[PDB]
Amino acid sequence: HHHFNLPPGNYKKPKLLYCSNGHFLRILPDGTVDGTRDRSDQHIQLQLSAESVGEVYIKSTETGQYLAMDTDGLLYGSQTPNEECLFLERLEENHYNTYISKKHAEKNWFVGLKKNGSCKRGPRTHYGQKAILFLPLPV
Repeated sequence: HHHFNLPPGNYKKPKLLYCSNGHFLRILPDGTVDGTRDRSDQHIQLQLSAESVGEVYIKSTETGQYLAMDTDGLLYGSQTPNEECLFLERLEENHYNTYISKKHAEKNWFVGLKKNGSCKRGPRTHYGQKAILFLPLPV
């Protein structure tokens, strides 16, 4: 139920995902997900991998945990790449990357960070917010 405009999606090298709200997506050891402004944080280095075209897994290079979103729309870190770890990576405003929960794609639940660094819950996100806009940057 979504467009198919895709960004370059270069997954060879690890990278950072910088949210337009000012934070780099971070996956913590305890399985917690949030955002930080510190570009030196060792938990913001991510390794993207593709499943079918346009689908990706987002994994912590440091902890090996996979980004995921539960039945309640909350982001967490998973040790295994289950159905909740698959995201549809799409271009937005012709320049940014957005990630929609494949599992909950019909509900438009995106990966999103608030200006205060906390994660947004799936239902609280939607097209048009800066919280869902990410820029893939070099580590």
